[PDB]
Amino acid sequence: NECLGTIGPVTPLDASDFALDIRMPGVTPKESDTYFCMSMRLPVDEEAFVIDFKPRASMDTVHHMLLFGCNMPSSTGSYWFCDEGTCTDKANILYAWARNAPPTRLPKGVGFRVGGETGSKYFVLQVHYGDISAFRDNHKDCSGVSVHLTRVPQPLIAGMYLMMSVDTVIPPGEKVVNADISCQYKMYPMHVFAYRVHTHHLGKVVSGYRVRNGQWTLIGRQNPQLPQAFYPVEHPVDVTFGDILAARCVFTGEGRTEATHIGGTSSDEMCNLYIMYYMEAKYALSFMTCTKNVAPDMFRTIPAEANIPIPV
Repeated sequence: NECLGTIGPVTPLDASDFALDIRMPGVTPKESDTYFCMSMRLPVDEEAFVIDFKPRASMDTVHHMLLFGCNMPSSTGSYWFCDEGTCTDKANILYAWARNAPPTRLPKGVGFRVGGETGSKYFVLQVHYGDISAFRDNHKDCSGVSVHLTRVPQPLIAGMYLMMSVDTVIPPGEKVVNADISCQYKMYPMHVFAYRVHTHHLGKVVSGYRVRNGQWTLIGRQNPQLPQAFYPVEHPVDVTFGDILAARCVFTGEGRTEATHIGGTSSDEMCNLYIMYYMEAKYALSFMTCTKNVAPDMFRTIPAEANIPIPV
């Protein structure tokens, strides 16, 4: 309503569905590269399924938008700067939009489970504004995302497998440092349909693989300095009990003056790989994580592909 929109925060869509319009409350970025966050509580207490998204991004300023599910947003204000945090509990990523990135429309019969016993009670929207022009000091923006929710159970439930490196340091000036992550998979099958990579400025490339009986199958690989949206996996990759998930983040220590710790508690660097999957609903869970390298020896046999740069 802060930009004269008539659409309420909740619109029923027929018997069992509703749309949630999650939009900035008329914010004003005053400096380039500004991340704003806001929260939106789920109007239902029982479980519901997020089945579609529609981005409502302003023409020019907005570069990137992320949507998370969590139970405790970092603030109770109408908005906040995301540098304060997104959620104080675990922020579960559900959606990314980057201008000019490939979209990732959820496959048919797939939804994220929210609400209920296990599910997230809030969405948190992050909106990244890039360079802003002079003379926009009193402009109000209501960028965001509309979310389609249904109470109809979906046969396939979407989730996120988060791979993160926390054991590796980049010594200053070392041209190439690899951070390797690996975990055994021990659940019912997941089918990986998209992925997103995240590092700070020293990242060169991030790759994730499923390894089964010694064979490596690419899930995805990208340069983390490109827009951190979800890139679609052209052919979804099935990951099953007894497979290993393996990732390698390639970094540089060039230009650095001190050691740079990857995944440190006061970061400086990170390597995160977000693997968006679906699972058959009655066996599904909504998130899984790997924060170690259980099979470091395996990375001697890694495909040469994983070391090839994906420039600029």
